[PDB]
Amino acid sequence: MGKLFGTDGVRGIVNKELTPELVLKLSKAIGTFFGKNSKILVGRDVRAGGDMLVKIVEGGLLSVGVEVYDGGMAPTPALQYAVKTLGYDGGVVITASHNPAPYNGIKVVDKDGIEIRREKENEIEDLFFTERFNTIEWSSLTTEVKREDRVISTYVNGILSHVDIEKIKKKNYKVLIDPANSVGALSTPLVARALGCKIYTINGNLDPLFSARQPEPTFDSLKETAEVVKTLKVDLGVAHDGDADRAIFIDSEGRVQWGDRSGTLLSYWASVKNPKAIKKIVTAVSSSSLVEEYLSKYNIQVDWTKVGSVDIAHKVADENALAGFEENGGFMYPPHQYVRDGAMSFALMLELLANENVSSAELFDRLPKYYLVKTKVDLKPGLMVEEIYKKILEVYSTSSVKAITIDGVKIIGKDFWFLVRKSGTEPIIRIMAEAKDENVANNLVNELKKIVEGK
Repeated sequence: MGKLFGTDGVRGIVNKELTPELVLKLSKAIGTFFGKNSKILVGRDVRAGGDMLVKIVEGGLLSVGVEVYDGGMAPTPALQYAVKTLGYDGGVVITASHNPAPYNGIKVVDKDGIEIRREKENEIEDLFFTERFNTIEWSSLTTEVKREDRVISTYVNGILSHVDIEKIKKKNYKVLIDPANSVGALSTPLVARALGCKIYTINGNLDPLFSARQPEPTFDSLKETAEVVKTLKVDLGVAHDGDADRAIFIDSEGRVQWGDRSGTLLSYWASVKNPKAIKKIVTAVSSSSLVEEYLSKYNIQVDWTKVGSVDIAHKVADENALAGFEENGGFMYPPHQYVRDGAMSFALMLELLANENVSSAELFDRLPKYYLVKTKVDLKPGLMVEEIYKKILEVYSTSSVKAITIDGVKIIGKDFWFLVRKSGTEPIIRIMAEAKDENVANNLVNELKKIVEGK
């Protein structure tokens, strides 16, 4: 996805592109990177190459003198939380995030609990290619991998430590949880149980085949669970992705809400819990401007940024922000941790919902309503994306609106906004735009499509 590393680690179809041989090499590199005698926690989500890959990684880390720990299956926020507060020097999670079932990959989390910074991906990448590995002598190759049984338990308690457990327990909520046949079923339901809810889970059994739906929660994949949400009259529903670092909700009406709608509501509650903290949150240009509208009437500035969760986690930390979030679910609550944490989100939601004494459906309605229209258009050869940018910019900019070119080109105007961004995976430019008036949005997309087409 680069030389190795993509947007969220190294990944590929298991036993084909992501082969045991590659992971074995990537492991000597990661191990050499952390150093001899470093304590590294290894965990995994539910995916297809699960066991095979954990054995390869462990074998790889021993060859380079790492003191290896096995944390079994768990949400990534959970594994990360473990390395963050349990003393580890870092960790490596076997996961392909949201990718379809045949994928799997390697995420590497640094000393702080967040995935390694990019400059570090390069160090590992260099080590991998130059093969400079701290391979150790036979006589010091005498260690067994140890077991780590505190990750889930430590995680849940950590999460529970930030919400009024009794207040919520009192509301005795009726919730539905869609862990997508994965690792999220080992913890979100546990947090629900502590907040005393009646719990219904769809796809709560572990199945690396993801038969019921794609692991990535989208209006399309949630289509059917949104149904059962309604048919079961639940007060709130929550869906996760493969390693549960994401959380998109479904209210009492049985309608799914997008990551930035709930990120905004959650970004709000975070200020209520910390008047002392710098009213200010971070979010990617992929997020609806609706966030500014709503957080504005609370003095919470929204710091726009590039697309990418790892980066956000760092920016939130680096600027001691209130919180951070992506439009795709995944919200960062600093007091807990800087990374996206689905269960953490589900818990905060039940709090916010509990203290407002309003239904999920109503709660969400308190937000600005915008209509989204998106599209993909191929990048014609002999046409540079920098030229498209230059154009739409000098045609849509105006002292009326405001432009953000930290990643592609985002334009924000009264009751409408858009983002034209170059894909890094496909030779395509994504065009998304929404407005309080569905027609000015559709129209917007059309105009943009033209310009992107080099007219």
